[PDB]
Amino acid sequence: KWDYDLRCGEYTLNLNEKTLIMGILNTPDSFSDGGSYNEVDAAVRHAKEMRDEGAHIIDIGKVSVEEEIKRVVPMIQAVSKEVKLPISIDTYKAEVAKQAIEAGAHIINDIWGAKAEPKIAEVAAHYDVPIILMHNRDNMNYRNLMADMIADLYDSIKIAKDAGVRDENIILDPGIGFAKTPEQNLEAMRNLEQLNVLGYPVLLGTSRKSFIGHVLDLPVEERLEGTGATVCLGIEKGCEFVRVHDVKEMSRMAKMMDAMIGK
Amino acid sequence: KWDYDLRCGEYTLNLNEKTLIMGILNTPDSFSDGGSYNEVDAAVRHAKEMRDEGAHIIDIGKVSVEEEIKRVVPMIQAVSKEVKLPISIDTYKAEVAKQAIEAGAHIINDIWGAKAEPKIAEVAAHYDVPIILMHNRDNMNYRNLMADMIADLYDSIKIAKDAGVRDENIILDPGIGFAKTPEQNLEAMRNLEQLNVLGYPVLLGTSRKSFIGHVLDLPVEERLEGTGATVCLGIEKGCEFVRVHDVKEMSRMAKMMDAMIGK
Ligand SMILES: C[C@H](CC(=O)O)c1n[nH]c2nc(N)[nH]c(=O)c2c1=O
Ligand SMILES: C[C@H](CC(=O)O)c1n[nH]c2nc(N)[nH]c(=O)c2c1=O
Repeated sequence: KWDYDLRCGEYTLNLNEKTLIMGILNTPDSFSDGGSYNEVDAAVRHAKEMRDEGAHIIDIGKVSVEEEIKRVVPMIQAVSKEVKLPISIDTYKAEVAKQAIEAGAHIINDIWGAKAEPKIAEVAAHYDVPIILMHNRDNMNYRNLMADMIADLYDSIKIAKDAGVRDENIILDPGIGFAKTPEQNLEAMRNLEQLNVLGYPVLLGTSRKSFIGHVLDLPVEERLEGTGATVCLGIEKGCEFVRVHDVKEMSRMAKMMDAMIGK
Repeated sequence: KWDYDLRCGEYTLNLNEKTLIMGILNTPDSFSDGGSYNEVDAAVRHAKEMRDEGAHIIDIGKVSVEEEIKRVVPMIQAVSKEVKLPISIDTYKAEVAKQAIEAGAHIINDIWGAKAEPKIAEVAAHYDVPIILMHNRDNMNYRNLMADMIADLYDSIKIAKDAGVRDENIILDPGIGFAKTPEQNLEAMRNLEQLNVLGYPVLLGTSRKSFIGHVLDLPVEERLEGTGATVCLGIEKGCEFVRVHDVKEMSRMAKMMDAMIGK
C-alpha cells in the first residue's frame, strides 16, 4: 500500500505494518522561562512512560516566539537524548520549527498547514523532515465540508511542494475539533476515507476532544471510550497515525483494529 | 433501514435509533440446586447495575435439563420483576427455553442456531418471541469461511421458518469464538458486513473472547480495549446488537460510534 517508509533521520517508520501511535507530551514551571529541572524531568518521565505504553512518536508542544523556543528547546534536548523515539514539534511558526529541529526534533507538526507561516515549509524542505499539514481555517462557512476540507488541505500541499517539500515528507490531518461545529466534526469522521484520494498518509487527532464530550455529555477526563471509538473508526477508514493522550489504551485498541482489518 | 420494531412483549426495541446493548449476567451457590438468596440476589444486583450502565437487554444463562431449569428459572423470575428490561434466555434446549419464557424471558438466545434441538424453534414460534440464531458447528473444516457461515446460518433460518417463526422474530449472530481458529475469527470480523445480505438484524458476541487475547496477548480481565475495538468494527459493519460484559464502557463506545456513522 505504501511503497516508501517515513524517513525520520535516525529512526524509520513503516507505514504498512501497523497504525502508528503519536503520544501527546504534557506543563510549565510558574517561576521560569524554561529549562528548569522540575518541568523537564516531568517531561522526560512522561515521554518514557509513553514509550513504555506503545507510543511510536512523541509530540512536543498565547506566547511569543522567543518564549516558545526557550520553553520547548530544553524538552526536545532531554527527551531526544533519553527516549529513543522520533520527536515531532507541535508548532506553526517557522523559527520555532527551525530551533526545535536543531534541538533534535525529527518531524514538524503544523496545525495551520503552513498557511500561518509559509516559511515553515521552507524550513521543512531545508532540513528534509516530514511535515504534518493539518486542515484549519479562521471560519466555518463551508459549502461542502469534505469538498472544502480537501481543497483547503490541497492549498497546503501546494505551499509545501512549492517550497521544495518532497511528497514522501507530507502527512495530512483532517483537523477535527478545528473550525468545525460538533455536527461537522462528526461528518468529517464519517467521511474520513475521502482524504485518501489525495495520496498521502493521514494522521487523526481526536483525543478527548470537545465533540466527543458533546456526543456523550462527559467531561475531558471521562472521554477514553469516546476517543477509542473515534480511533477505531479512523483506522478502519485508513489513517496511518493516531495522536492520543491515553497511549496504553489507544495502542491496544489500534493493535486490535490492525489485526482485524489486516494491516 | 428497519421497517419494523423488535416486539418483546411488554417491551419494544427500535432497531434504527441506536446500537442495542445486551448485558451478560453473572455464579451458582455451591450448596444449592438453585433459587437461593445469595445467588439470586447477586443476579438481581448485577442486572440492576447493568441497567444503570446502559444495557437494553439482560442475557441470562455440563449440566442436565432439570438442573439448568432449577437454576435459571428463579433468576428470570426475580430479574423480570425487579428490572424493567427485556430478558433473553441463553439456552439451546427446547424445554429450558419454554420454562424460561413461562418464567418471564422475552427472547431466546440459541448458540446452536436451532440445530441442537429443532423443537426450540417450535417453542419460539409458539410463544412468538424473537430468537437469536448463532452460527455454530462441531468442526472447523471450511472451504470458504464467510460463504460457509452464511450457508450454515441459512440452514438455521430454514429450521426456524419451517417451525413457524416470523421473519421479524429472527436475529442472527456470527458465532465468533465458536468453531473458528483465531485467524478465522479475525476473518469473520473483517467481513462481517456480508451477513447483512440475509436481511436480518445481526448481534455480535465478542466480549473478552480468546481471539482478542490471542491478538493482544492479554488475559481475560485485560481485554476491555480489544473488546472495544471489535465492538466498534462491528457497529461500523452494521450490526444491531452487541453482547458485552463491560456495559458501562461498551455502551459509551457504541453511543459514540452511532453518532459518527449517523444512527
Ligand atoms: C489544540 C490541540 C492541543 C492539544 O491537544 O495538544 C492540538 N494541538 N496540536 C494538534 N496537532 C495535530 N497534528 N492534530 C491535532 O488534532 C492537534 C490538536 O488537537
Ligand atoms: C460461550 C459463551 C459464554 C458466555 O460468554 O456467556 C457464550 N454464550 N452465549 C452466547 N450467545 C450468543 N448469542 N453469542 C455469543 O457469542 C455467546 C457466547 O460467546
